[PDB]
Amino acid sequence: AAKDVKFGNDARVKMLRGVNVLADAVKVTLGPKGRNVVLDKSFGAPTITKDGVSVAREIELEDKFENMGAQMVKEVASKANDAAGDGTTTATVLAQAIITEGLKAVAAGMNPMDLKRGIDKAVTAAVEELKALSVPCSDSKAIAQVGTISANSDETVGKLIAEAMDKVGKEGVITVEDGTGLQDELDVVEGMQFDRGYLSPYFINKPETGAVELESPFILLADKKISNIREMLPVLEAVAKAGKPLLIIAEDVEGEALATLVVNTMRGIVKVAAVKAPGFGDRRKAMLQDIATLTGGTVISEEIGMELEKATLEDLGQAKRVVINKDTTTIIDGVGEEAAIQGRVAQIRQQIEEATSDYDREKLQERVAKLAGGVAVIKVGAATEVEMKEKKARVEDALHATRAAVEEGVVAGGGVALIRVASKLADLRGQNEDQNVGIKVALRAMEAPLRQIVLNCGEEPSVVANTVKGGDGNYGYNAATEEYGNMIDMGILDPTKVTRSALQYAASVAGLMITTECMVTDLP
Amino acid sequence: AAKDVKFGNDARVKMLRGVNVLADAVKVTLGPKGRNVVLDKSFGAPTITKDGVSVAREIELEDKFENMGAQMVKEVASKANDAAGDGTTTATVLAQAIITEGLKAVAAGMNPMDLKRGIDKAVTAAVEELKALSVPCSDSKAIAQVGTISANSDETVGKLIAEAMDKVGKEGVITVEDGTGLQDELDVVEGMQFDRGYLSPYFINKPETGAVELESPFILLADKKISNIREMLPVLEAVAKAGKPLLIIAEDVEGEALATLVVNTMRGIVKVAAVKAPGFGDRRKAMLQDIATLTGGTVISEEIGMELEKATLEDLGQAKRVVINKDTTTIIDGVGEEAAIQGRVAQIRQQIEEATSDYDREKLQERVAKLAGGVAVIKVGAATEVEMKEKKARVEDALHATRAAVEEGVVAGGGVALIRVASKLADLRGQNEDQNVGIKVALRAMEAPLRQIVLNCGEEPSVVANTVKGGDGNYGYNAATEEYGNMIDMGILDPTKVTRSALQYAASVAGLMITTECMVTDLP
Amino acid sequence: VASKANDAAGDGTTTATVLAQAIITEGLKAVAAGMNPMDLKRGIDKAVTAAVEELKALSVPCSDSKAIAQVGTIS
Ligand SMILES: [Mg+2]
Repeated sequence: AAKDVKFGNDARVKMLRGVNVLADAVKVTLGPKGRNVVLDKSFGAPTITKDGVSVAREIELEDKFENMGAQMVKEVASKANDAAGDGTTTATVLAQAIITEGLKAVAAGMNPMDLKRGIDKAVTAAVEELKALSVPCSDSKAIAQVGTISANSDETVGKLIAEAMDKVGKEGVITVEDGTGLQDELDVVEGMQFDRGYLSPYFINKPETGAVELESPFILLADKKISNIREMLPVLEAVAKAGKPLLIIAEDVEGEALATLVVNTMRGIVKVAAVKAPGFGDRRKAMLQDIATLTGGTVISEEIGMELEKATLEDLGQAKRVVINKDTTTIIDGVGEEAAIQGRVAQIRQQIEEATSDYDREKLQERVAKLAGGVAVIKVGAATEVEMKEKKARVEDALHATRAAVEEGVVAGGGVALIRVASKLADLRGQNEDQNVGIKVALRAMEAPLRQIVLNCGEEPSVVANTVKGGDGNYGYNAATEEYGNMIDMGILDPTKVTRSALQYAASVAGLMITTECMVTDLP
Repeated sequence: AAKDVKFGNDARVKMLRGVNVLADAVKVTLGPKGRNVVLDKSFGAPTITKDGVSVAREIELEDKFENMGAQMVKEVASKANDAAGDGTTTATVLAQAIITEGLKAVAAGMNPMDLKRGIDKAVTAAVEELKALSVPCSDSKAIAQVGTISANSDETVGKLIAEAMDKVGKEGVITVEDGTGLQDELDVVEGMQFDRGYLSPYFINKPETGAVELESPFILLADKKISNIREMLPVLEAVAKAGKPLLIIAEDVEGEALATLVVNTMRGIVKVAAVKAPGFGDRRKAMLQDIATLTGGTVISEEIGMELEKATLEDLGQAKRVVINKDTTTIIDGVGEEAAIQGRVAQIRQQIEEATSDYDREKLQERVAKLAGGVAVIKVGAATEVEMKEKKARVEDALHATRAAVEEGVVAGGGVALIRVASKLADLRGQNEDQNVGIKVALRAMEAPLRQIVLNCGEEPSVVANTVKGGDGNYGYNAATEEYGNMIDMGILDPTKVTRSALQYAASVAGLMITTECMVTDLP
Repeated sequence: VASKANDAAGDGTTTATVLAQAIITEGLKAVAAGMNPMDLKRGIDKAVTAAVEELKALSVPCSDSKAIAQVGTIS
């Protein structure tokens, strides 16, 4: 495939327009008072939305190059969200702010390598400044606090989170299920979560979480790499007959059998999903065994002479729910009995005594943890189906901002934190006057979100900006009610993780771009 | 297929552009401080990379001719790497440097044949000069030295290499496996390596090494040419049932059966690979027998009346790993027992007594060597999967540079070594004043890499160049820390093989080009 | 610049041009940095009024036939 190669300036101009269209389509929705974007949808009526994550998802441009530009910002802003639970839009809005101004500089004939330096200093400095502005959130009170604000003034959501953390810890795995009454419920239950993701996006059955949700599934616990669907066909037949879904947790599932199970849930003949097993090498076989004990399944280890051709249902583990992500598997309520699960903890307990190294220690206690520690399920209750799966939605939003708040604290939510940290480090210098420009581009990028919220509301940016700058700490403008005040007091706050991630991620791609000299792609 | 034929000048101009596009995309990534190239990728988000080998790989132009240009420089720069472990990009960067200048000469009306003569002298001269600048790397200290530098200041990698060479010799076959603990391990084990490569690139299962890696495979040791897949079908059925991969080491595998096994691992029905047997004629049958003894396999020689239709598993040899390249097969930990393996060495031992010729001698001791000498496996340990398969990667990088340093020593890494040898032979003359231009073009080419690193860093080339030239030995400029010093002491070195290969290979293709008169290709 | 340079000393017109391309290049780059051009100008002039004094200080009279030949020659 013959490529099209663009250089230096051309490449960057293309890149820049690419980035603007993403940003101009996505930024108009930022405030509590955003504007609508209309997103056409093949059959039927268009979609009107104010949700930048949805607008972004749709953005792909004709011009390759221009497109690469937009895809690159999308990429990085989505990781912001990946690591924080929010900021996707903010990240984009900021990414445009640096990229615009940094990229004009380079084009004016200033030094790229310095501009990046400058930006990266300004970011470094403001991330610190944020740590300073940041107020911790640690106690049950504070937890329910950020929870309730994050779930929109609903004090019951704040409570349920507070309560869950209170039961399985600020680590403990907490999930949400659809509720069965009008009552909320909180139950702790045998289960576990481990850091491995689906092996193919096509497993997803609920595209709004971009996640796979299997109900009452059997669990295959194979200790080997699964290559051929041949080995499978006795087990997938027993499973199809029990009319239940199935989770494969094997060393891996490769090409053939993978693309097979993929097209097997595409037409919906048997709903299935597979994920790699937790950990590697020596501590894998132990860890797989743990999930066995948890779900009362039999581990099929080729190192004792058992094929998957010799496996009936009786071998498969079983849990009342499982939910997989891009990068997480979480098994909820495992049927494996407490006679066993406790016995195993008693085994592992002892292995800690016969530990002679520290790395051999933590690794055994992360195992005792996952297993005896459990999974806390919140059932969201409500009056109507609509309410319910709306409330269920905000409960996951809050849980997200809270997990986040715990880790790094909260700050002024209206853009305000960024506006603030910027007016503090308005002496900053570098050595090159090129590095200064870099610092200033970065600094003035930091007002972008506030300026944007204001704008979207149809008030004046410059004026609200200038008055937010004039104050201190968490004084800000609350665009929803048009009052100035203490943004935190007035219930407008961002987790510290999320404002920072946003900024870091925006700065990363901007630097990347200010230092791109060449762009390869296919022929129109 | 009607062709498009271009002559002398046209030809060369097309070639020139062709090579520039390759070089200008590729060269911006050269320093420790390179710039990014964005490489679009069909579905999903683009790839940002600083890695010249990746950028090169993608370069293909629309204008055939122009494309031919770029393809020729890629060809040759990749062989540099083939023979040294590095320089792919440098070779390209120097390639452009000569081609540009020499090609201007021809066009100005000077004599091609002389310009090539000149360049080739300048190279010849500097290759020598390089041998002089070269500091040997021979003792265990020096080995760990270049290893640690080459694995990025990690003293433990230096050690492990130093230790392997120390057990199986600076020749001895040394491989790397994924580690199973947090601990690195070094084991010597019955095994062997021989100079034959995969019979089809489609066997590759790990495209980043461009290599085939089979786990616990059975080994077919056939002494004949395998043409028909008919002869195979009993053995491939026994193998498919034991759910293990299979290595064919026969005289050859041809057309039919080859394109068969190829499309048989394409859809992943049975993972298989085949490679020609080591050596030819009389000493082949002996050498094949050695691998039999090593893996406890049975050799299927048609000269005793045994078909592949009469071969069950019990005939196939077996080893714990095998890894094949473009041009190497290496068999790790063969199950063939020490009762046999030692016995075979005692047999071959005696054959050396009944040697009456010298060529009949070395050929028997290369056989005693491969067999009793064994294969040294490094297992790379680490904390997390990511770390591990990153550490594993650097261990193979260093192993490469070290093997290379051993053979020809190390020199100033920064571009420096070339900058130096060039300022030494700045009297050089030829006979034509044409050849003089040849020598100059060549010499001034030699600054290219240093100038480029500096330039990528966003410092001034001319100035760092001039000050490196003003020094001696390995004094140079370390672009990463902007300090002049002794490039080797400061840990910025290139194996001698690699700087030389880069130069020679760039000079070859430049000559080739400066002496091309015609260019044939298909119609647009 | 080149033309005035010339009506003034019949020489140095290229220098002149070279200097302007140079003030301009750099000066625009600074306008792109978001400096106020009106001030960029004032500083440029101050710089120059200063440089002219400096020159009159380095200047030594040329009045022997030898130096005269040297300016001729160089010109
Ligand atoms: Mg003059």
